[PDB]
Amino acid sequence: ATVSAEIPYQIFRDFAENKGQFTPGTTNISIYDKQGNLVGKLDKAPMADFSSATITTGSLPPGDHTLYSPQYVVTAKHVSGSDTMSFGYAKNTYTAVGTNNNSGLDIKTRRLSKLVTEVAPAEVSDIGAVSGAYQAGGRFTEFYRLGGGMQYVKDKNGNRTQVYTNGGFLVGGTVSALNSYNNGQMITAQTGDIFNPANGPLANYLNMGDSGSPLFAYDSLQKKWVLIGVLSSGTNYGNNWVVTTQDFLGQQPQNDFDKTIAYTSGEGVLQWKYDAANGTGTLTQGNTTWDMHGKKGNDLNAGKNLLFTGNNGEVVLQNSVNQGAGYLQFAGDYRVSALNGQTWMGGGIITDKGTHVLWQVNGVAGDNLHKTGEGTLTVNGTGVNAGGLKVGDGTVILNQQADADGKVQAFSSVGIASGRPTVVLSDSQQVNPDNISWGYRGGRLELNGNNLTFTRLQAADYGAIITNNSEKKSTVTLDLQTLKASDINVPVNTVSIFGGRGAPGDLYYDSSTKQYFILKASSYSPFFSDLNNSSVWQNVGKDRNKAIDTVKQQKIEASSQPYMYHGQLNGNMDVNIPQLSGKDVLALDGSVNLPEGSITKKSGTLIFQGHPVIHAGTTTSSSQSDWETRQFTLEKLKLDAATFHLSRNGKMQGDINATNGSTVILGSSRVFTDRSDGTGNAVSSVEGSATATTVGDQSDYSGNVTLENKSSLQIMERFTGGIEAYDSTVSVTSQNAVFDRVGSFVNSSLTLGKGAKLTAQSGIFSTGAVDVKENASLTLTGMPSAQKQGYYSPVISTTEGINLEDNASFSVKNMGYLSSDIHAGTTAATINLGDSDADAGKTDSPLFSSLMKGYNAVLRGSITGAQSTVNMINALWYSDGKSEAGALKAKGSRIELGDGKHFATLQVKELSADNTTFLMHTNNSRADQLNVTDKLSGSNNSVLVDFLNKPASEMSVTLITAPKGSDEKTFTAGTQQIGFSNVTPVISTEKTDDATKWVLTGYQTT
Repeated sequence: ATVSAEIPYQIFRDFAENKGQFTPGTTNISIYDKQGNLVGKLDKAPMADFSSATITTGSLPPGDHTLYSPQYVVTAKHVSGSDTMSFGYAKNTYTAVGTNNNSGLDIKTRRLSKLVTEVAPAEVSDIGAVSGAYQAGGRFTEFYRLGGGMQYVKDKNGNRTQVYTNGGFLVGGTVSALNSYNNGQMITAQTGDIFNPANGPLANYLNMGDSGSPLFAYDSLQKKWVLIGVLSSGTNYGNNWVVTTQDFLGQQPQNDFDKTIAYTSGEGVLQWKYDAANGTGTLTQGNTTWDMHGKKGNDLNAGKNLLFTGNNGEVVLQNSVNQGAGYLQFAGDYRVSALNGQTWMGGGIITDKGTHVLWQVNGVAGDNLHKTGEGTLTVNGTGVNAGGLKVGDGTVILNQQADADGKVQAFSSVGIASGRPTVVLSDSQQVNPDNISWGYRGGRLELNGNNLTFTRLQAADYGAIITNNSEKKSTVTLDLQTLKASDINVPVNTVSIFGGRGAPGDLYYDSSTKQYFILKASSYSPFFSDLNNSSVWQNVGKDRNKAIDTVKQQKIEASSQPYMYHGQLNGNMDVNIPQLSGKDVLALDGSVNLPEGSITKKSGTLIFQGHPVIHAGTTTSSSQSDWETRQFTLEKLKLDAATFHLSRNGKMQGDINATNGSTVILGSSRVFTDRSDGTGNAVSSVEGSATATTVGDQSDYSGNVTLENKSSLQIMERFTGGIEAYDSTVSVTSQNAVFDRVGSFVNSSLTLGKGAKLTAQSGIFSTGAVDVKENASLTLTGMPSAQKQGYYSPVISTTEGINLEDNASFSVKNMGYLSSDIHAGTTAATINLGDSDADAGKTDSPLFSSLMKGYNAVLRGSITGAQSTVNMINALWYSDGKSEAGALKAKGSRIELGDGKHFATLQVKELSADNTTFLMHTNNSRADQLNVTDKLSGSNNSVLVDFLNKPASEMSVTLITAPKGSDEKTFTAGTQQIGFSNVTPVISTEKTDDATKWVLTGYQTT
C-alpha cells in the first residue's frame, strides 16, 4: 500500500479496480512519470481480472477476502471483524456463515450464504507449496497485487507520505518474484525497495490493513492468471504471503457437500422428503437412500451442498425446503418439480457446462435464487413466484406457466451481472420489466420476439444488453417516468386556526372559504395570519380533482431529471420513445446495433454520445479528455417534432427521418454525465457541454437524412451521406462534410457556414439556391469508383442559383456537371472549373465523350462576379447568359459564349487563356462578344463561329475586344465541320486608339 510518488497515484487505483486503461486483457500498457517519462511496460502478461477480490468488506478494509469458489472466500487467519462483504459494487453484499482455520498456517477460508453472481471466482494455482517454485526465471513471469490497507507514497529519497483516503480504497501494483520458506508453505519478496526494478514498474509495499490481500501470478505454461497467496505479515524490507494451495482451500467446500446423488436411469423418480424442524431430509430412489441437510434454527451453515449426477434425472419435492447456505449443483440434465406447491430456497443452483435443468419449484418471498454455472436453467413453475432471481452465469429461460386462475409470475425481480449470463423471455408475462436489473458488468436480456414496456432502465454499466435474436421483431417501448402518478399520495389536510407543522408541497383545505392551497414552507402562522400571503401558500383551483393533479404534476416535475441509459440496444428490435414525463430528454452513452431495427422519438430531446472513461474514486465530467467511442448502428431513426444530438465520440451509421419541425444536430456540444456512473446507484443526470479537440474523438455520421415540414439539420463534424430536404433547412459548418448519396433540396435552403467545406460526390438538386458563406469551399464531383482508385463517374447537378460570398470558393472538377448560374456580386469569390492538380481524376465511363465532351468539368450557368476570379483547367463552360468576372485564367479549356438565338456577353478585366477555345454565334450582323478591359495574355487560342443563317460573303461583326496593344495572334479561327464539308470563319484584326479587336468578315469552304 506504499507506492512510488513519481507515478500518478490514479494509476495505482485504476490498476486496482480494473478501470481506465487497465481493463482485463489489455496488453503492453506503458507506465509514465508524473512528468511524462517512461517508467516501464506491463508487457510480461495481459491485464488480470481483480474482481474476485472484495470491493468492500464492511468494517474491514477492502481486498481482505478473495473469491476462489462460487460460495467460498480466502483470507489470512488473523483477519476478523466483519461478516458482510461485497463483490463488484459496494451494494452487492454477501454474508459469511462459517469459517475453516488452517491449524498450522495463517490462512483460512470462509463460506458465504449464497453464490456470488457478480464476479467470477479466482483460479487457484495447481502447484501448491513447492519450495522455490515461485522464484524468478521459473514458471511464473509476472506478479500482481491488490489490497486496501493503509495507503502511503514514497519518493526516491525515502520520504514517505500518507494518502488521504477519505474512507479507504483499493490500491494495486506489481511485486518481485518470491522465495520460499517454512518448507515451501509461505513465500516472501523484498518489496520494501519500491525503486528496485525487480519489483516491477508499479512496485507495492504492503502495510497494516493489507492483511489477507490476494497475490496473483501469471502461469506462463498454462497461460492464465492464478491466485498464489494471501498476505500474512511484513517487515522493514519485504512482505510474506501464505501460499494458497488447492489442497486446503478445497477442504471447506468438500466438507460441506453431502454424498453425491447418482441418478440410476432405470429406477424410480428421486423422492425428496425433508423435516424442516431440525433441518434433516432424505432423497430415496429404489433401495438407495441419500442424506441431505438444510437450515437448522438460525444456523445457515448447517445446510450442506448437493451434487446431482446422471442423465435425464427426475426429482420430486415432497416438502418445502430451506437449505440455508447449501446449494444444488447439477452435473447432468435434470427435471425438478414440486408436489403440492412446495418451495425451495438456499445457497443457489449451479448448472455445469453442457447441462440443462428444468426447474419447476417456486421460491420464497424475500429470497433471491442465485443461479450460476455455464449450463442452462429453464424455470417452468406454475402460478406466481413471490421471490427473486439473481443470475451470474449461463442461461436462464423464463417459462412460467399460468395459474389455474390465470395469475403468472416467474420472479418478483431479476438481476443480471458479471457479463456472463443470458436471460430469455418466453412470453411477456414473465417479469415486470421495471423489476429487471443489470448489475456489475451486466449481461444479456433476450426478448425472444416479445414486446416489453419500461418506465425505468435499471442498467448499471455498458454490460447491460437488450437483444432479440428471434425472427419475430421485438418492439421495446421506453415510456420512462421518474415519478409515476399512480405512486403519488396526496392527503387532503386541513388549515388549523392556531399553528401548523408540515412539509412543503402538501395539500391543505380551508374549511371556511373552502379553497385548496399548496404549502410552500415548513410552517404556517396561526390565526390565518399567512393565508393571504403569497410566499408560504400557493393557490390552486377550487375543484378537488383539479388541485390534486396540480400537486401530482409539481411532484413529478420537481422529481424529474433527464434520463440516461448506459446499456446496449442490439438485435432485431424496434425502440419507441414517446414524450417522457418531466424533463423530456434521453441520452444514450452505450451501444446500439439494430441492422434492420428502428428507433423512434416523439417530442423532446434524444442524444447519442460517447462514454467518458470512468476512473476509480472519481466521478465522470463532461470536461474530461479521455472518452470511449460508442457505435450507434441503425437502419432508420425516426424523429417526430424532437431534437437529436450526435455528440462527441459517437459514431453513427443509419438513416435519419425528421418531420414536424424536428432539429437534427450532428456534432453537438450537449452531452450528459452520470454522477453515480460506475457505482451501481441510480442515475444522476448532469447536463454539460463537451467539444472534442482531435479527430477520431469527433462525432462521425454515415447515412441518408430526410427532412420534412420545417425541420432543421446542422452538420458540424464529419459527415458522409445524403439529404432529402422538403420544406426544411440544412446548415453546414463542418470542415470535412461529404455528400455520399444524392443531395435533394425541394423548397429547402442549403447553407455552408463560414469556414465550412462540403464536397458532393453524387450531385445536388435544389429548386432554390445554395448559399456559400465567407471562407467556405463547395465542391462538386462525380461518384468516385469503388474498384479503381482515382477514377470518377460523371454526375449531373441541377440548381436554381449558387451564391458565393466574399472569400468563398466553389469548384466543379473530376467528372462534375452543373446546370446552375453563379452569383458573387461585388465580393471576391473564386470559381474553379476542372482540377488544378496533376494526376487529376480519370474515368472509364463512356459519358466522358458523350456528356463531359472530353473535359474534366462542365458548367451551364453564367458567372456574375465583377470582383471574382474564375479558374478553368481542361474545363467546359456554357455561358447561357451575360457573364461578368474580375479575372479568367483558362488553360486548355473551352467557353461557349452565347445561348440559342439570343446573344450574350463575357466581360473580364483580366484574361489569361492558354490553348483555350471560344465559340460564338452570329446572325451575320450581331454576335456574342468577349470583352477584355484591363489586361489580356496567353497564346494559341482558337475561336469558332456558329452561323445561324447562311454565312455572308462579307460582314463586319466584332467578336472580341482586348486592351490596346494586345497580341493579335492570341485568337485564331478554327475549322468546324458543317454539312459534309468544312466551314471556317475568317477573323480580321483591327488595331484602334482605344482597343484591339477581332472582327469576323467571311468564311472558307472545302
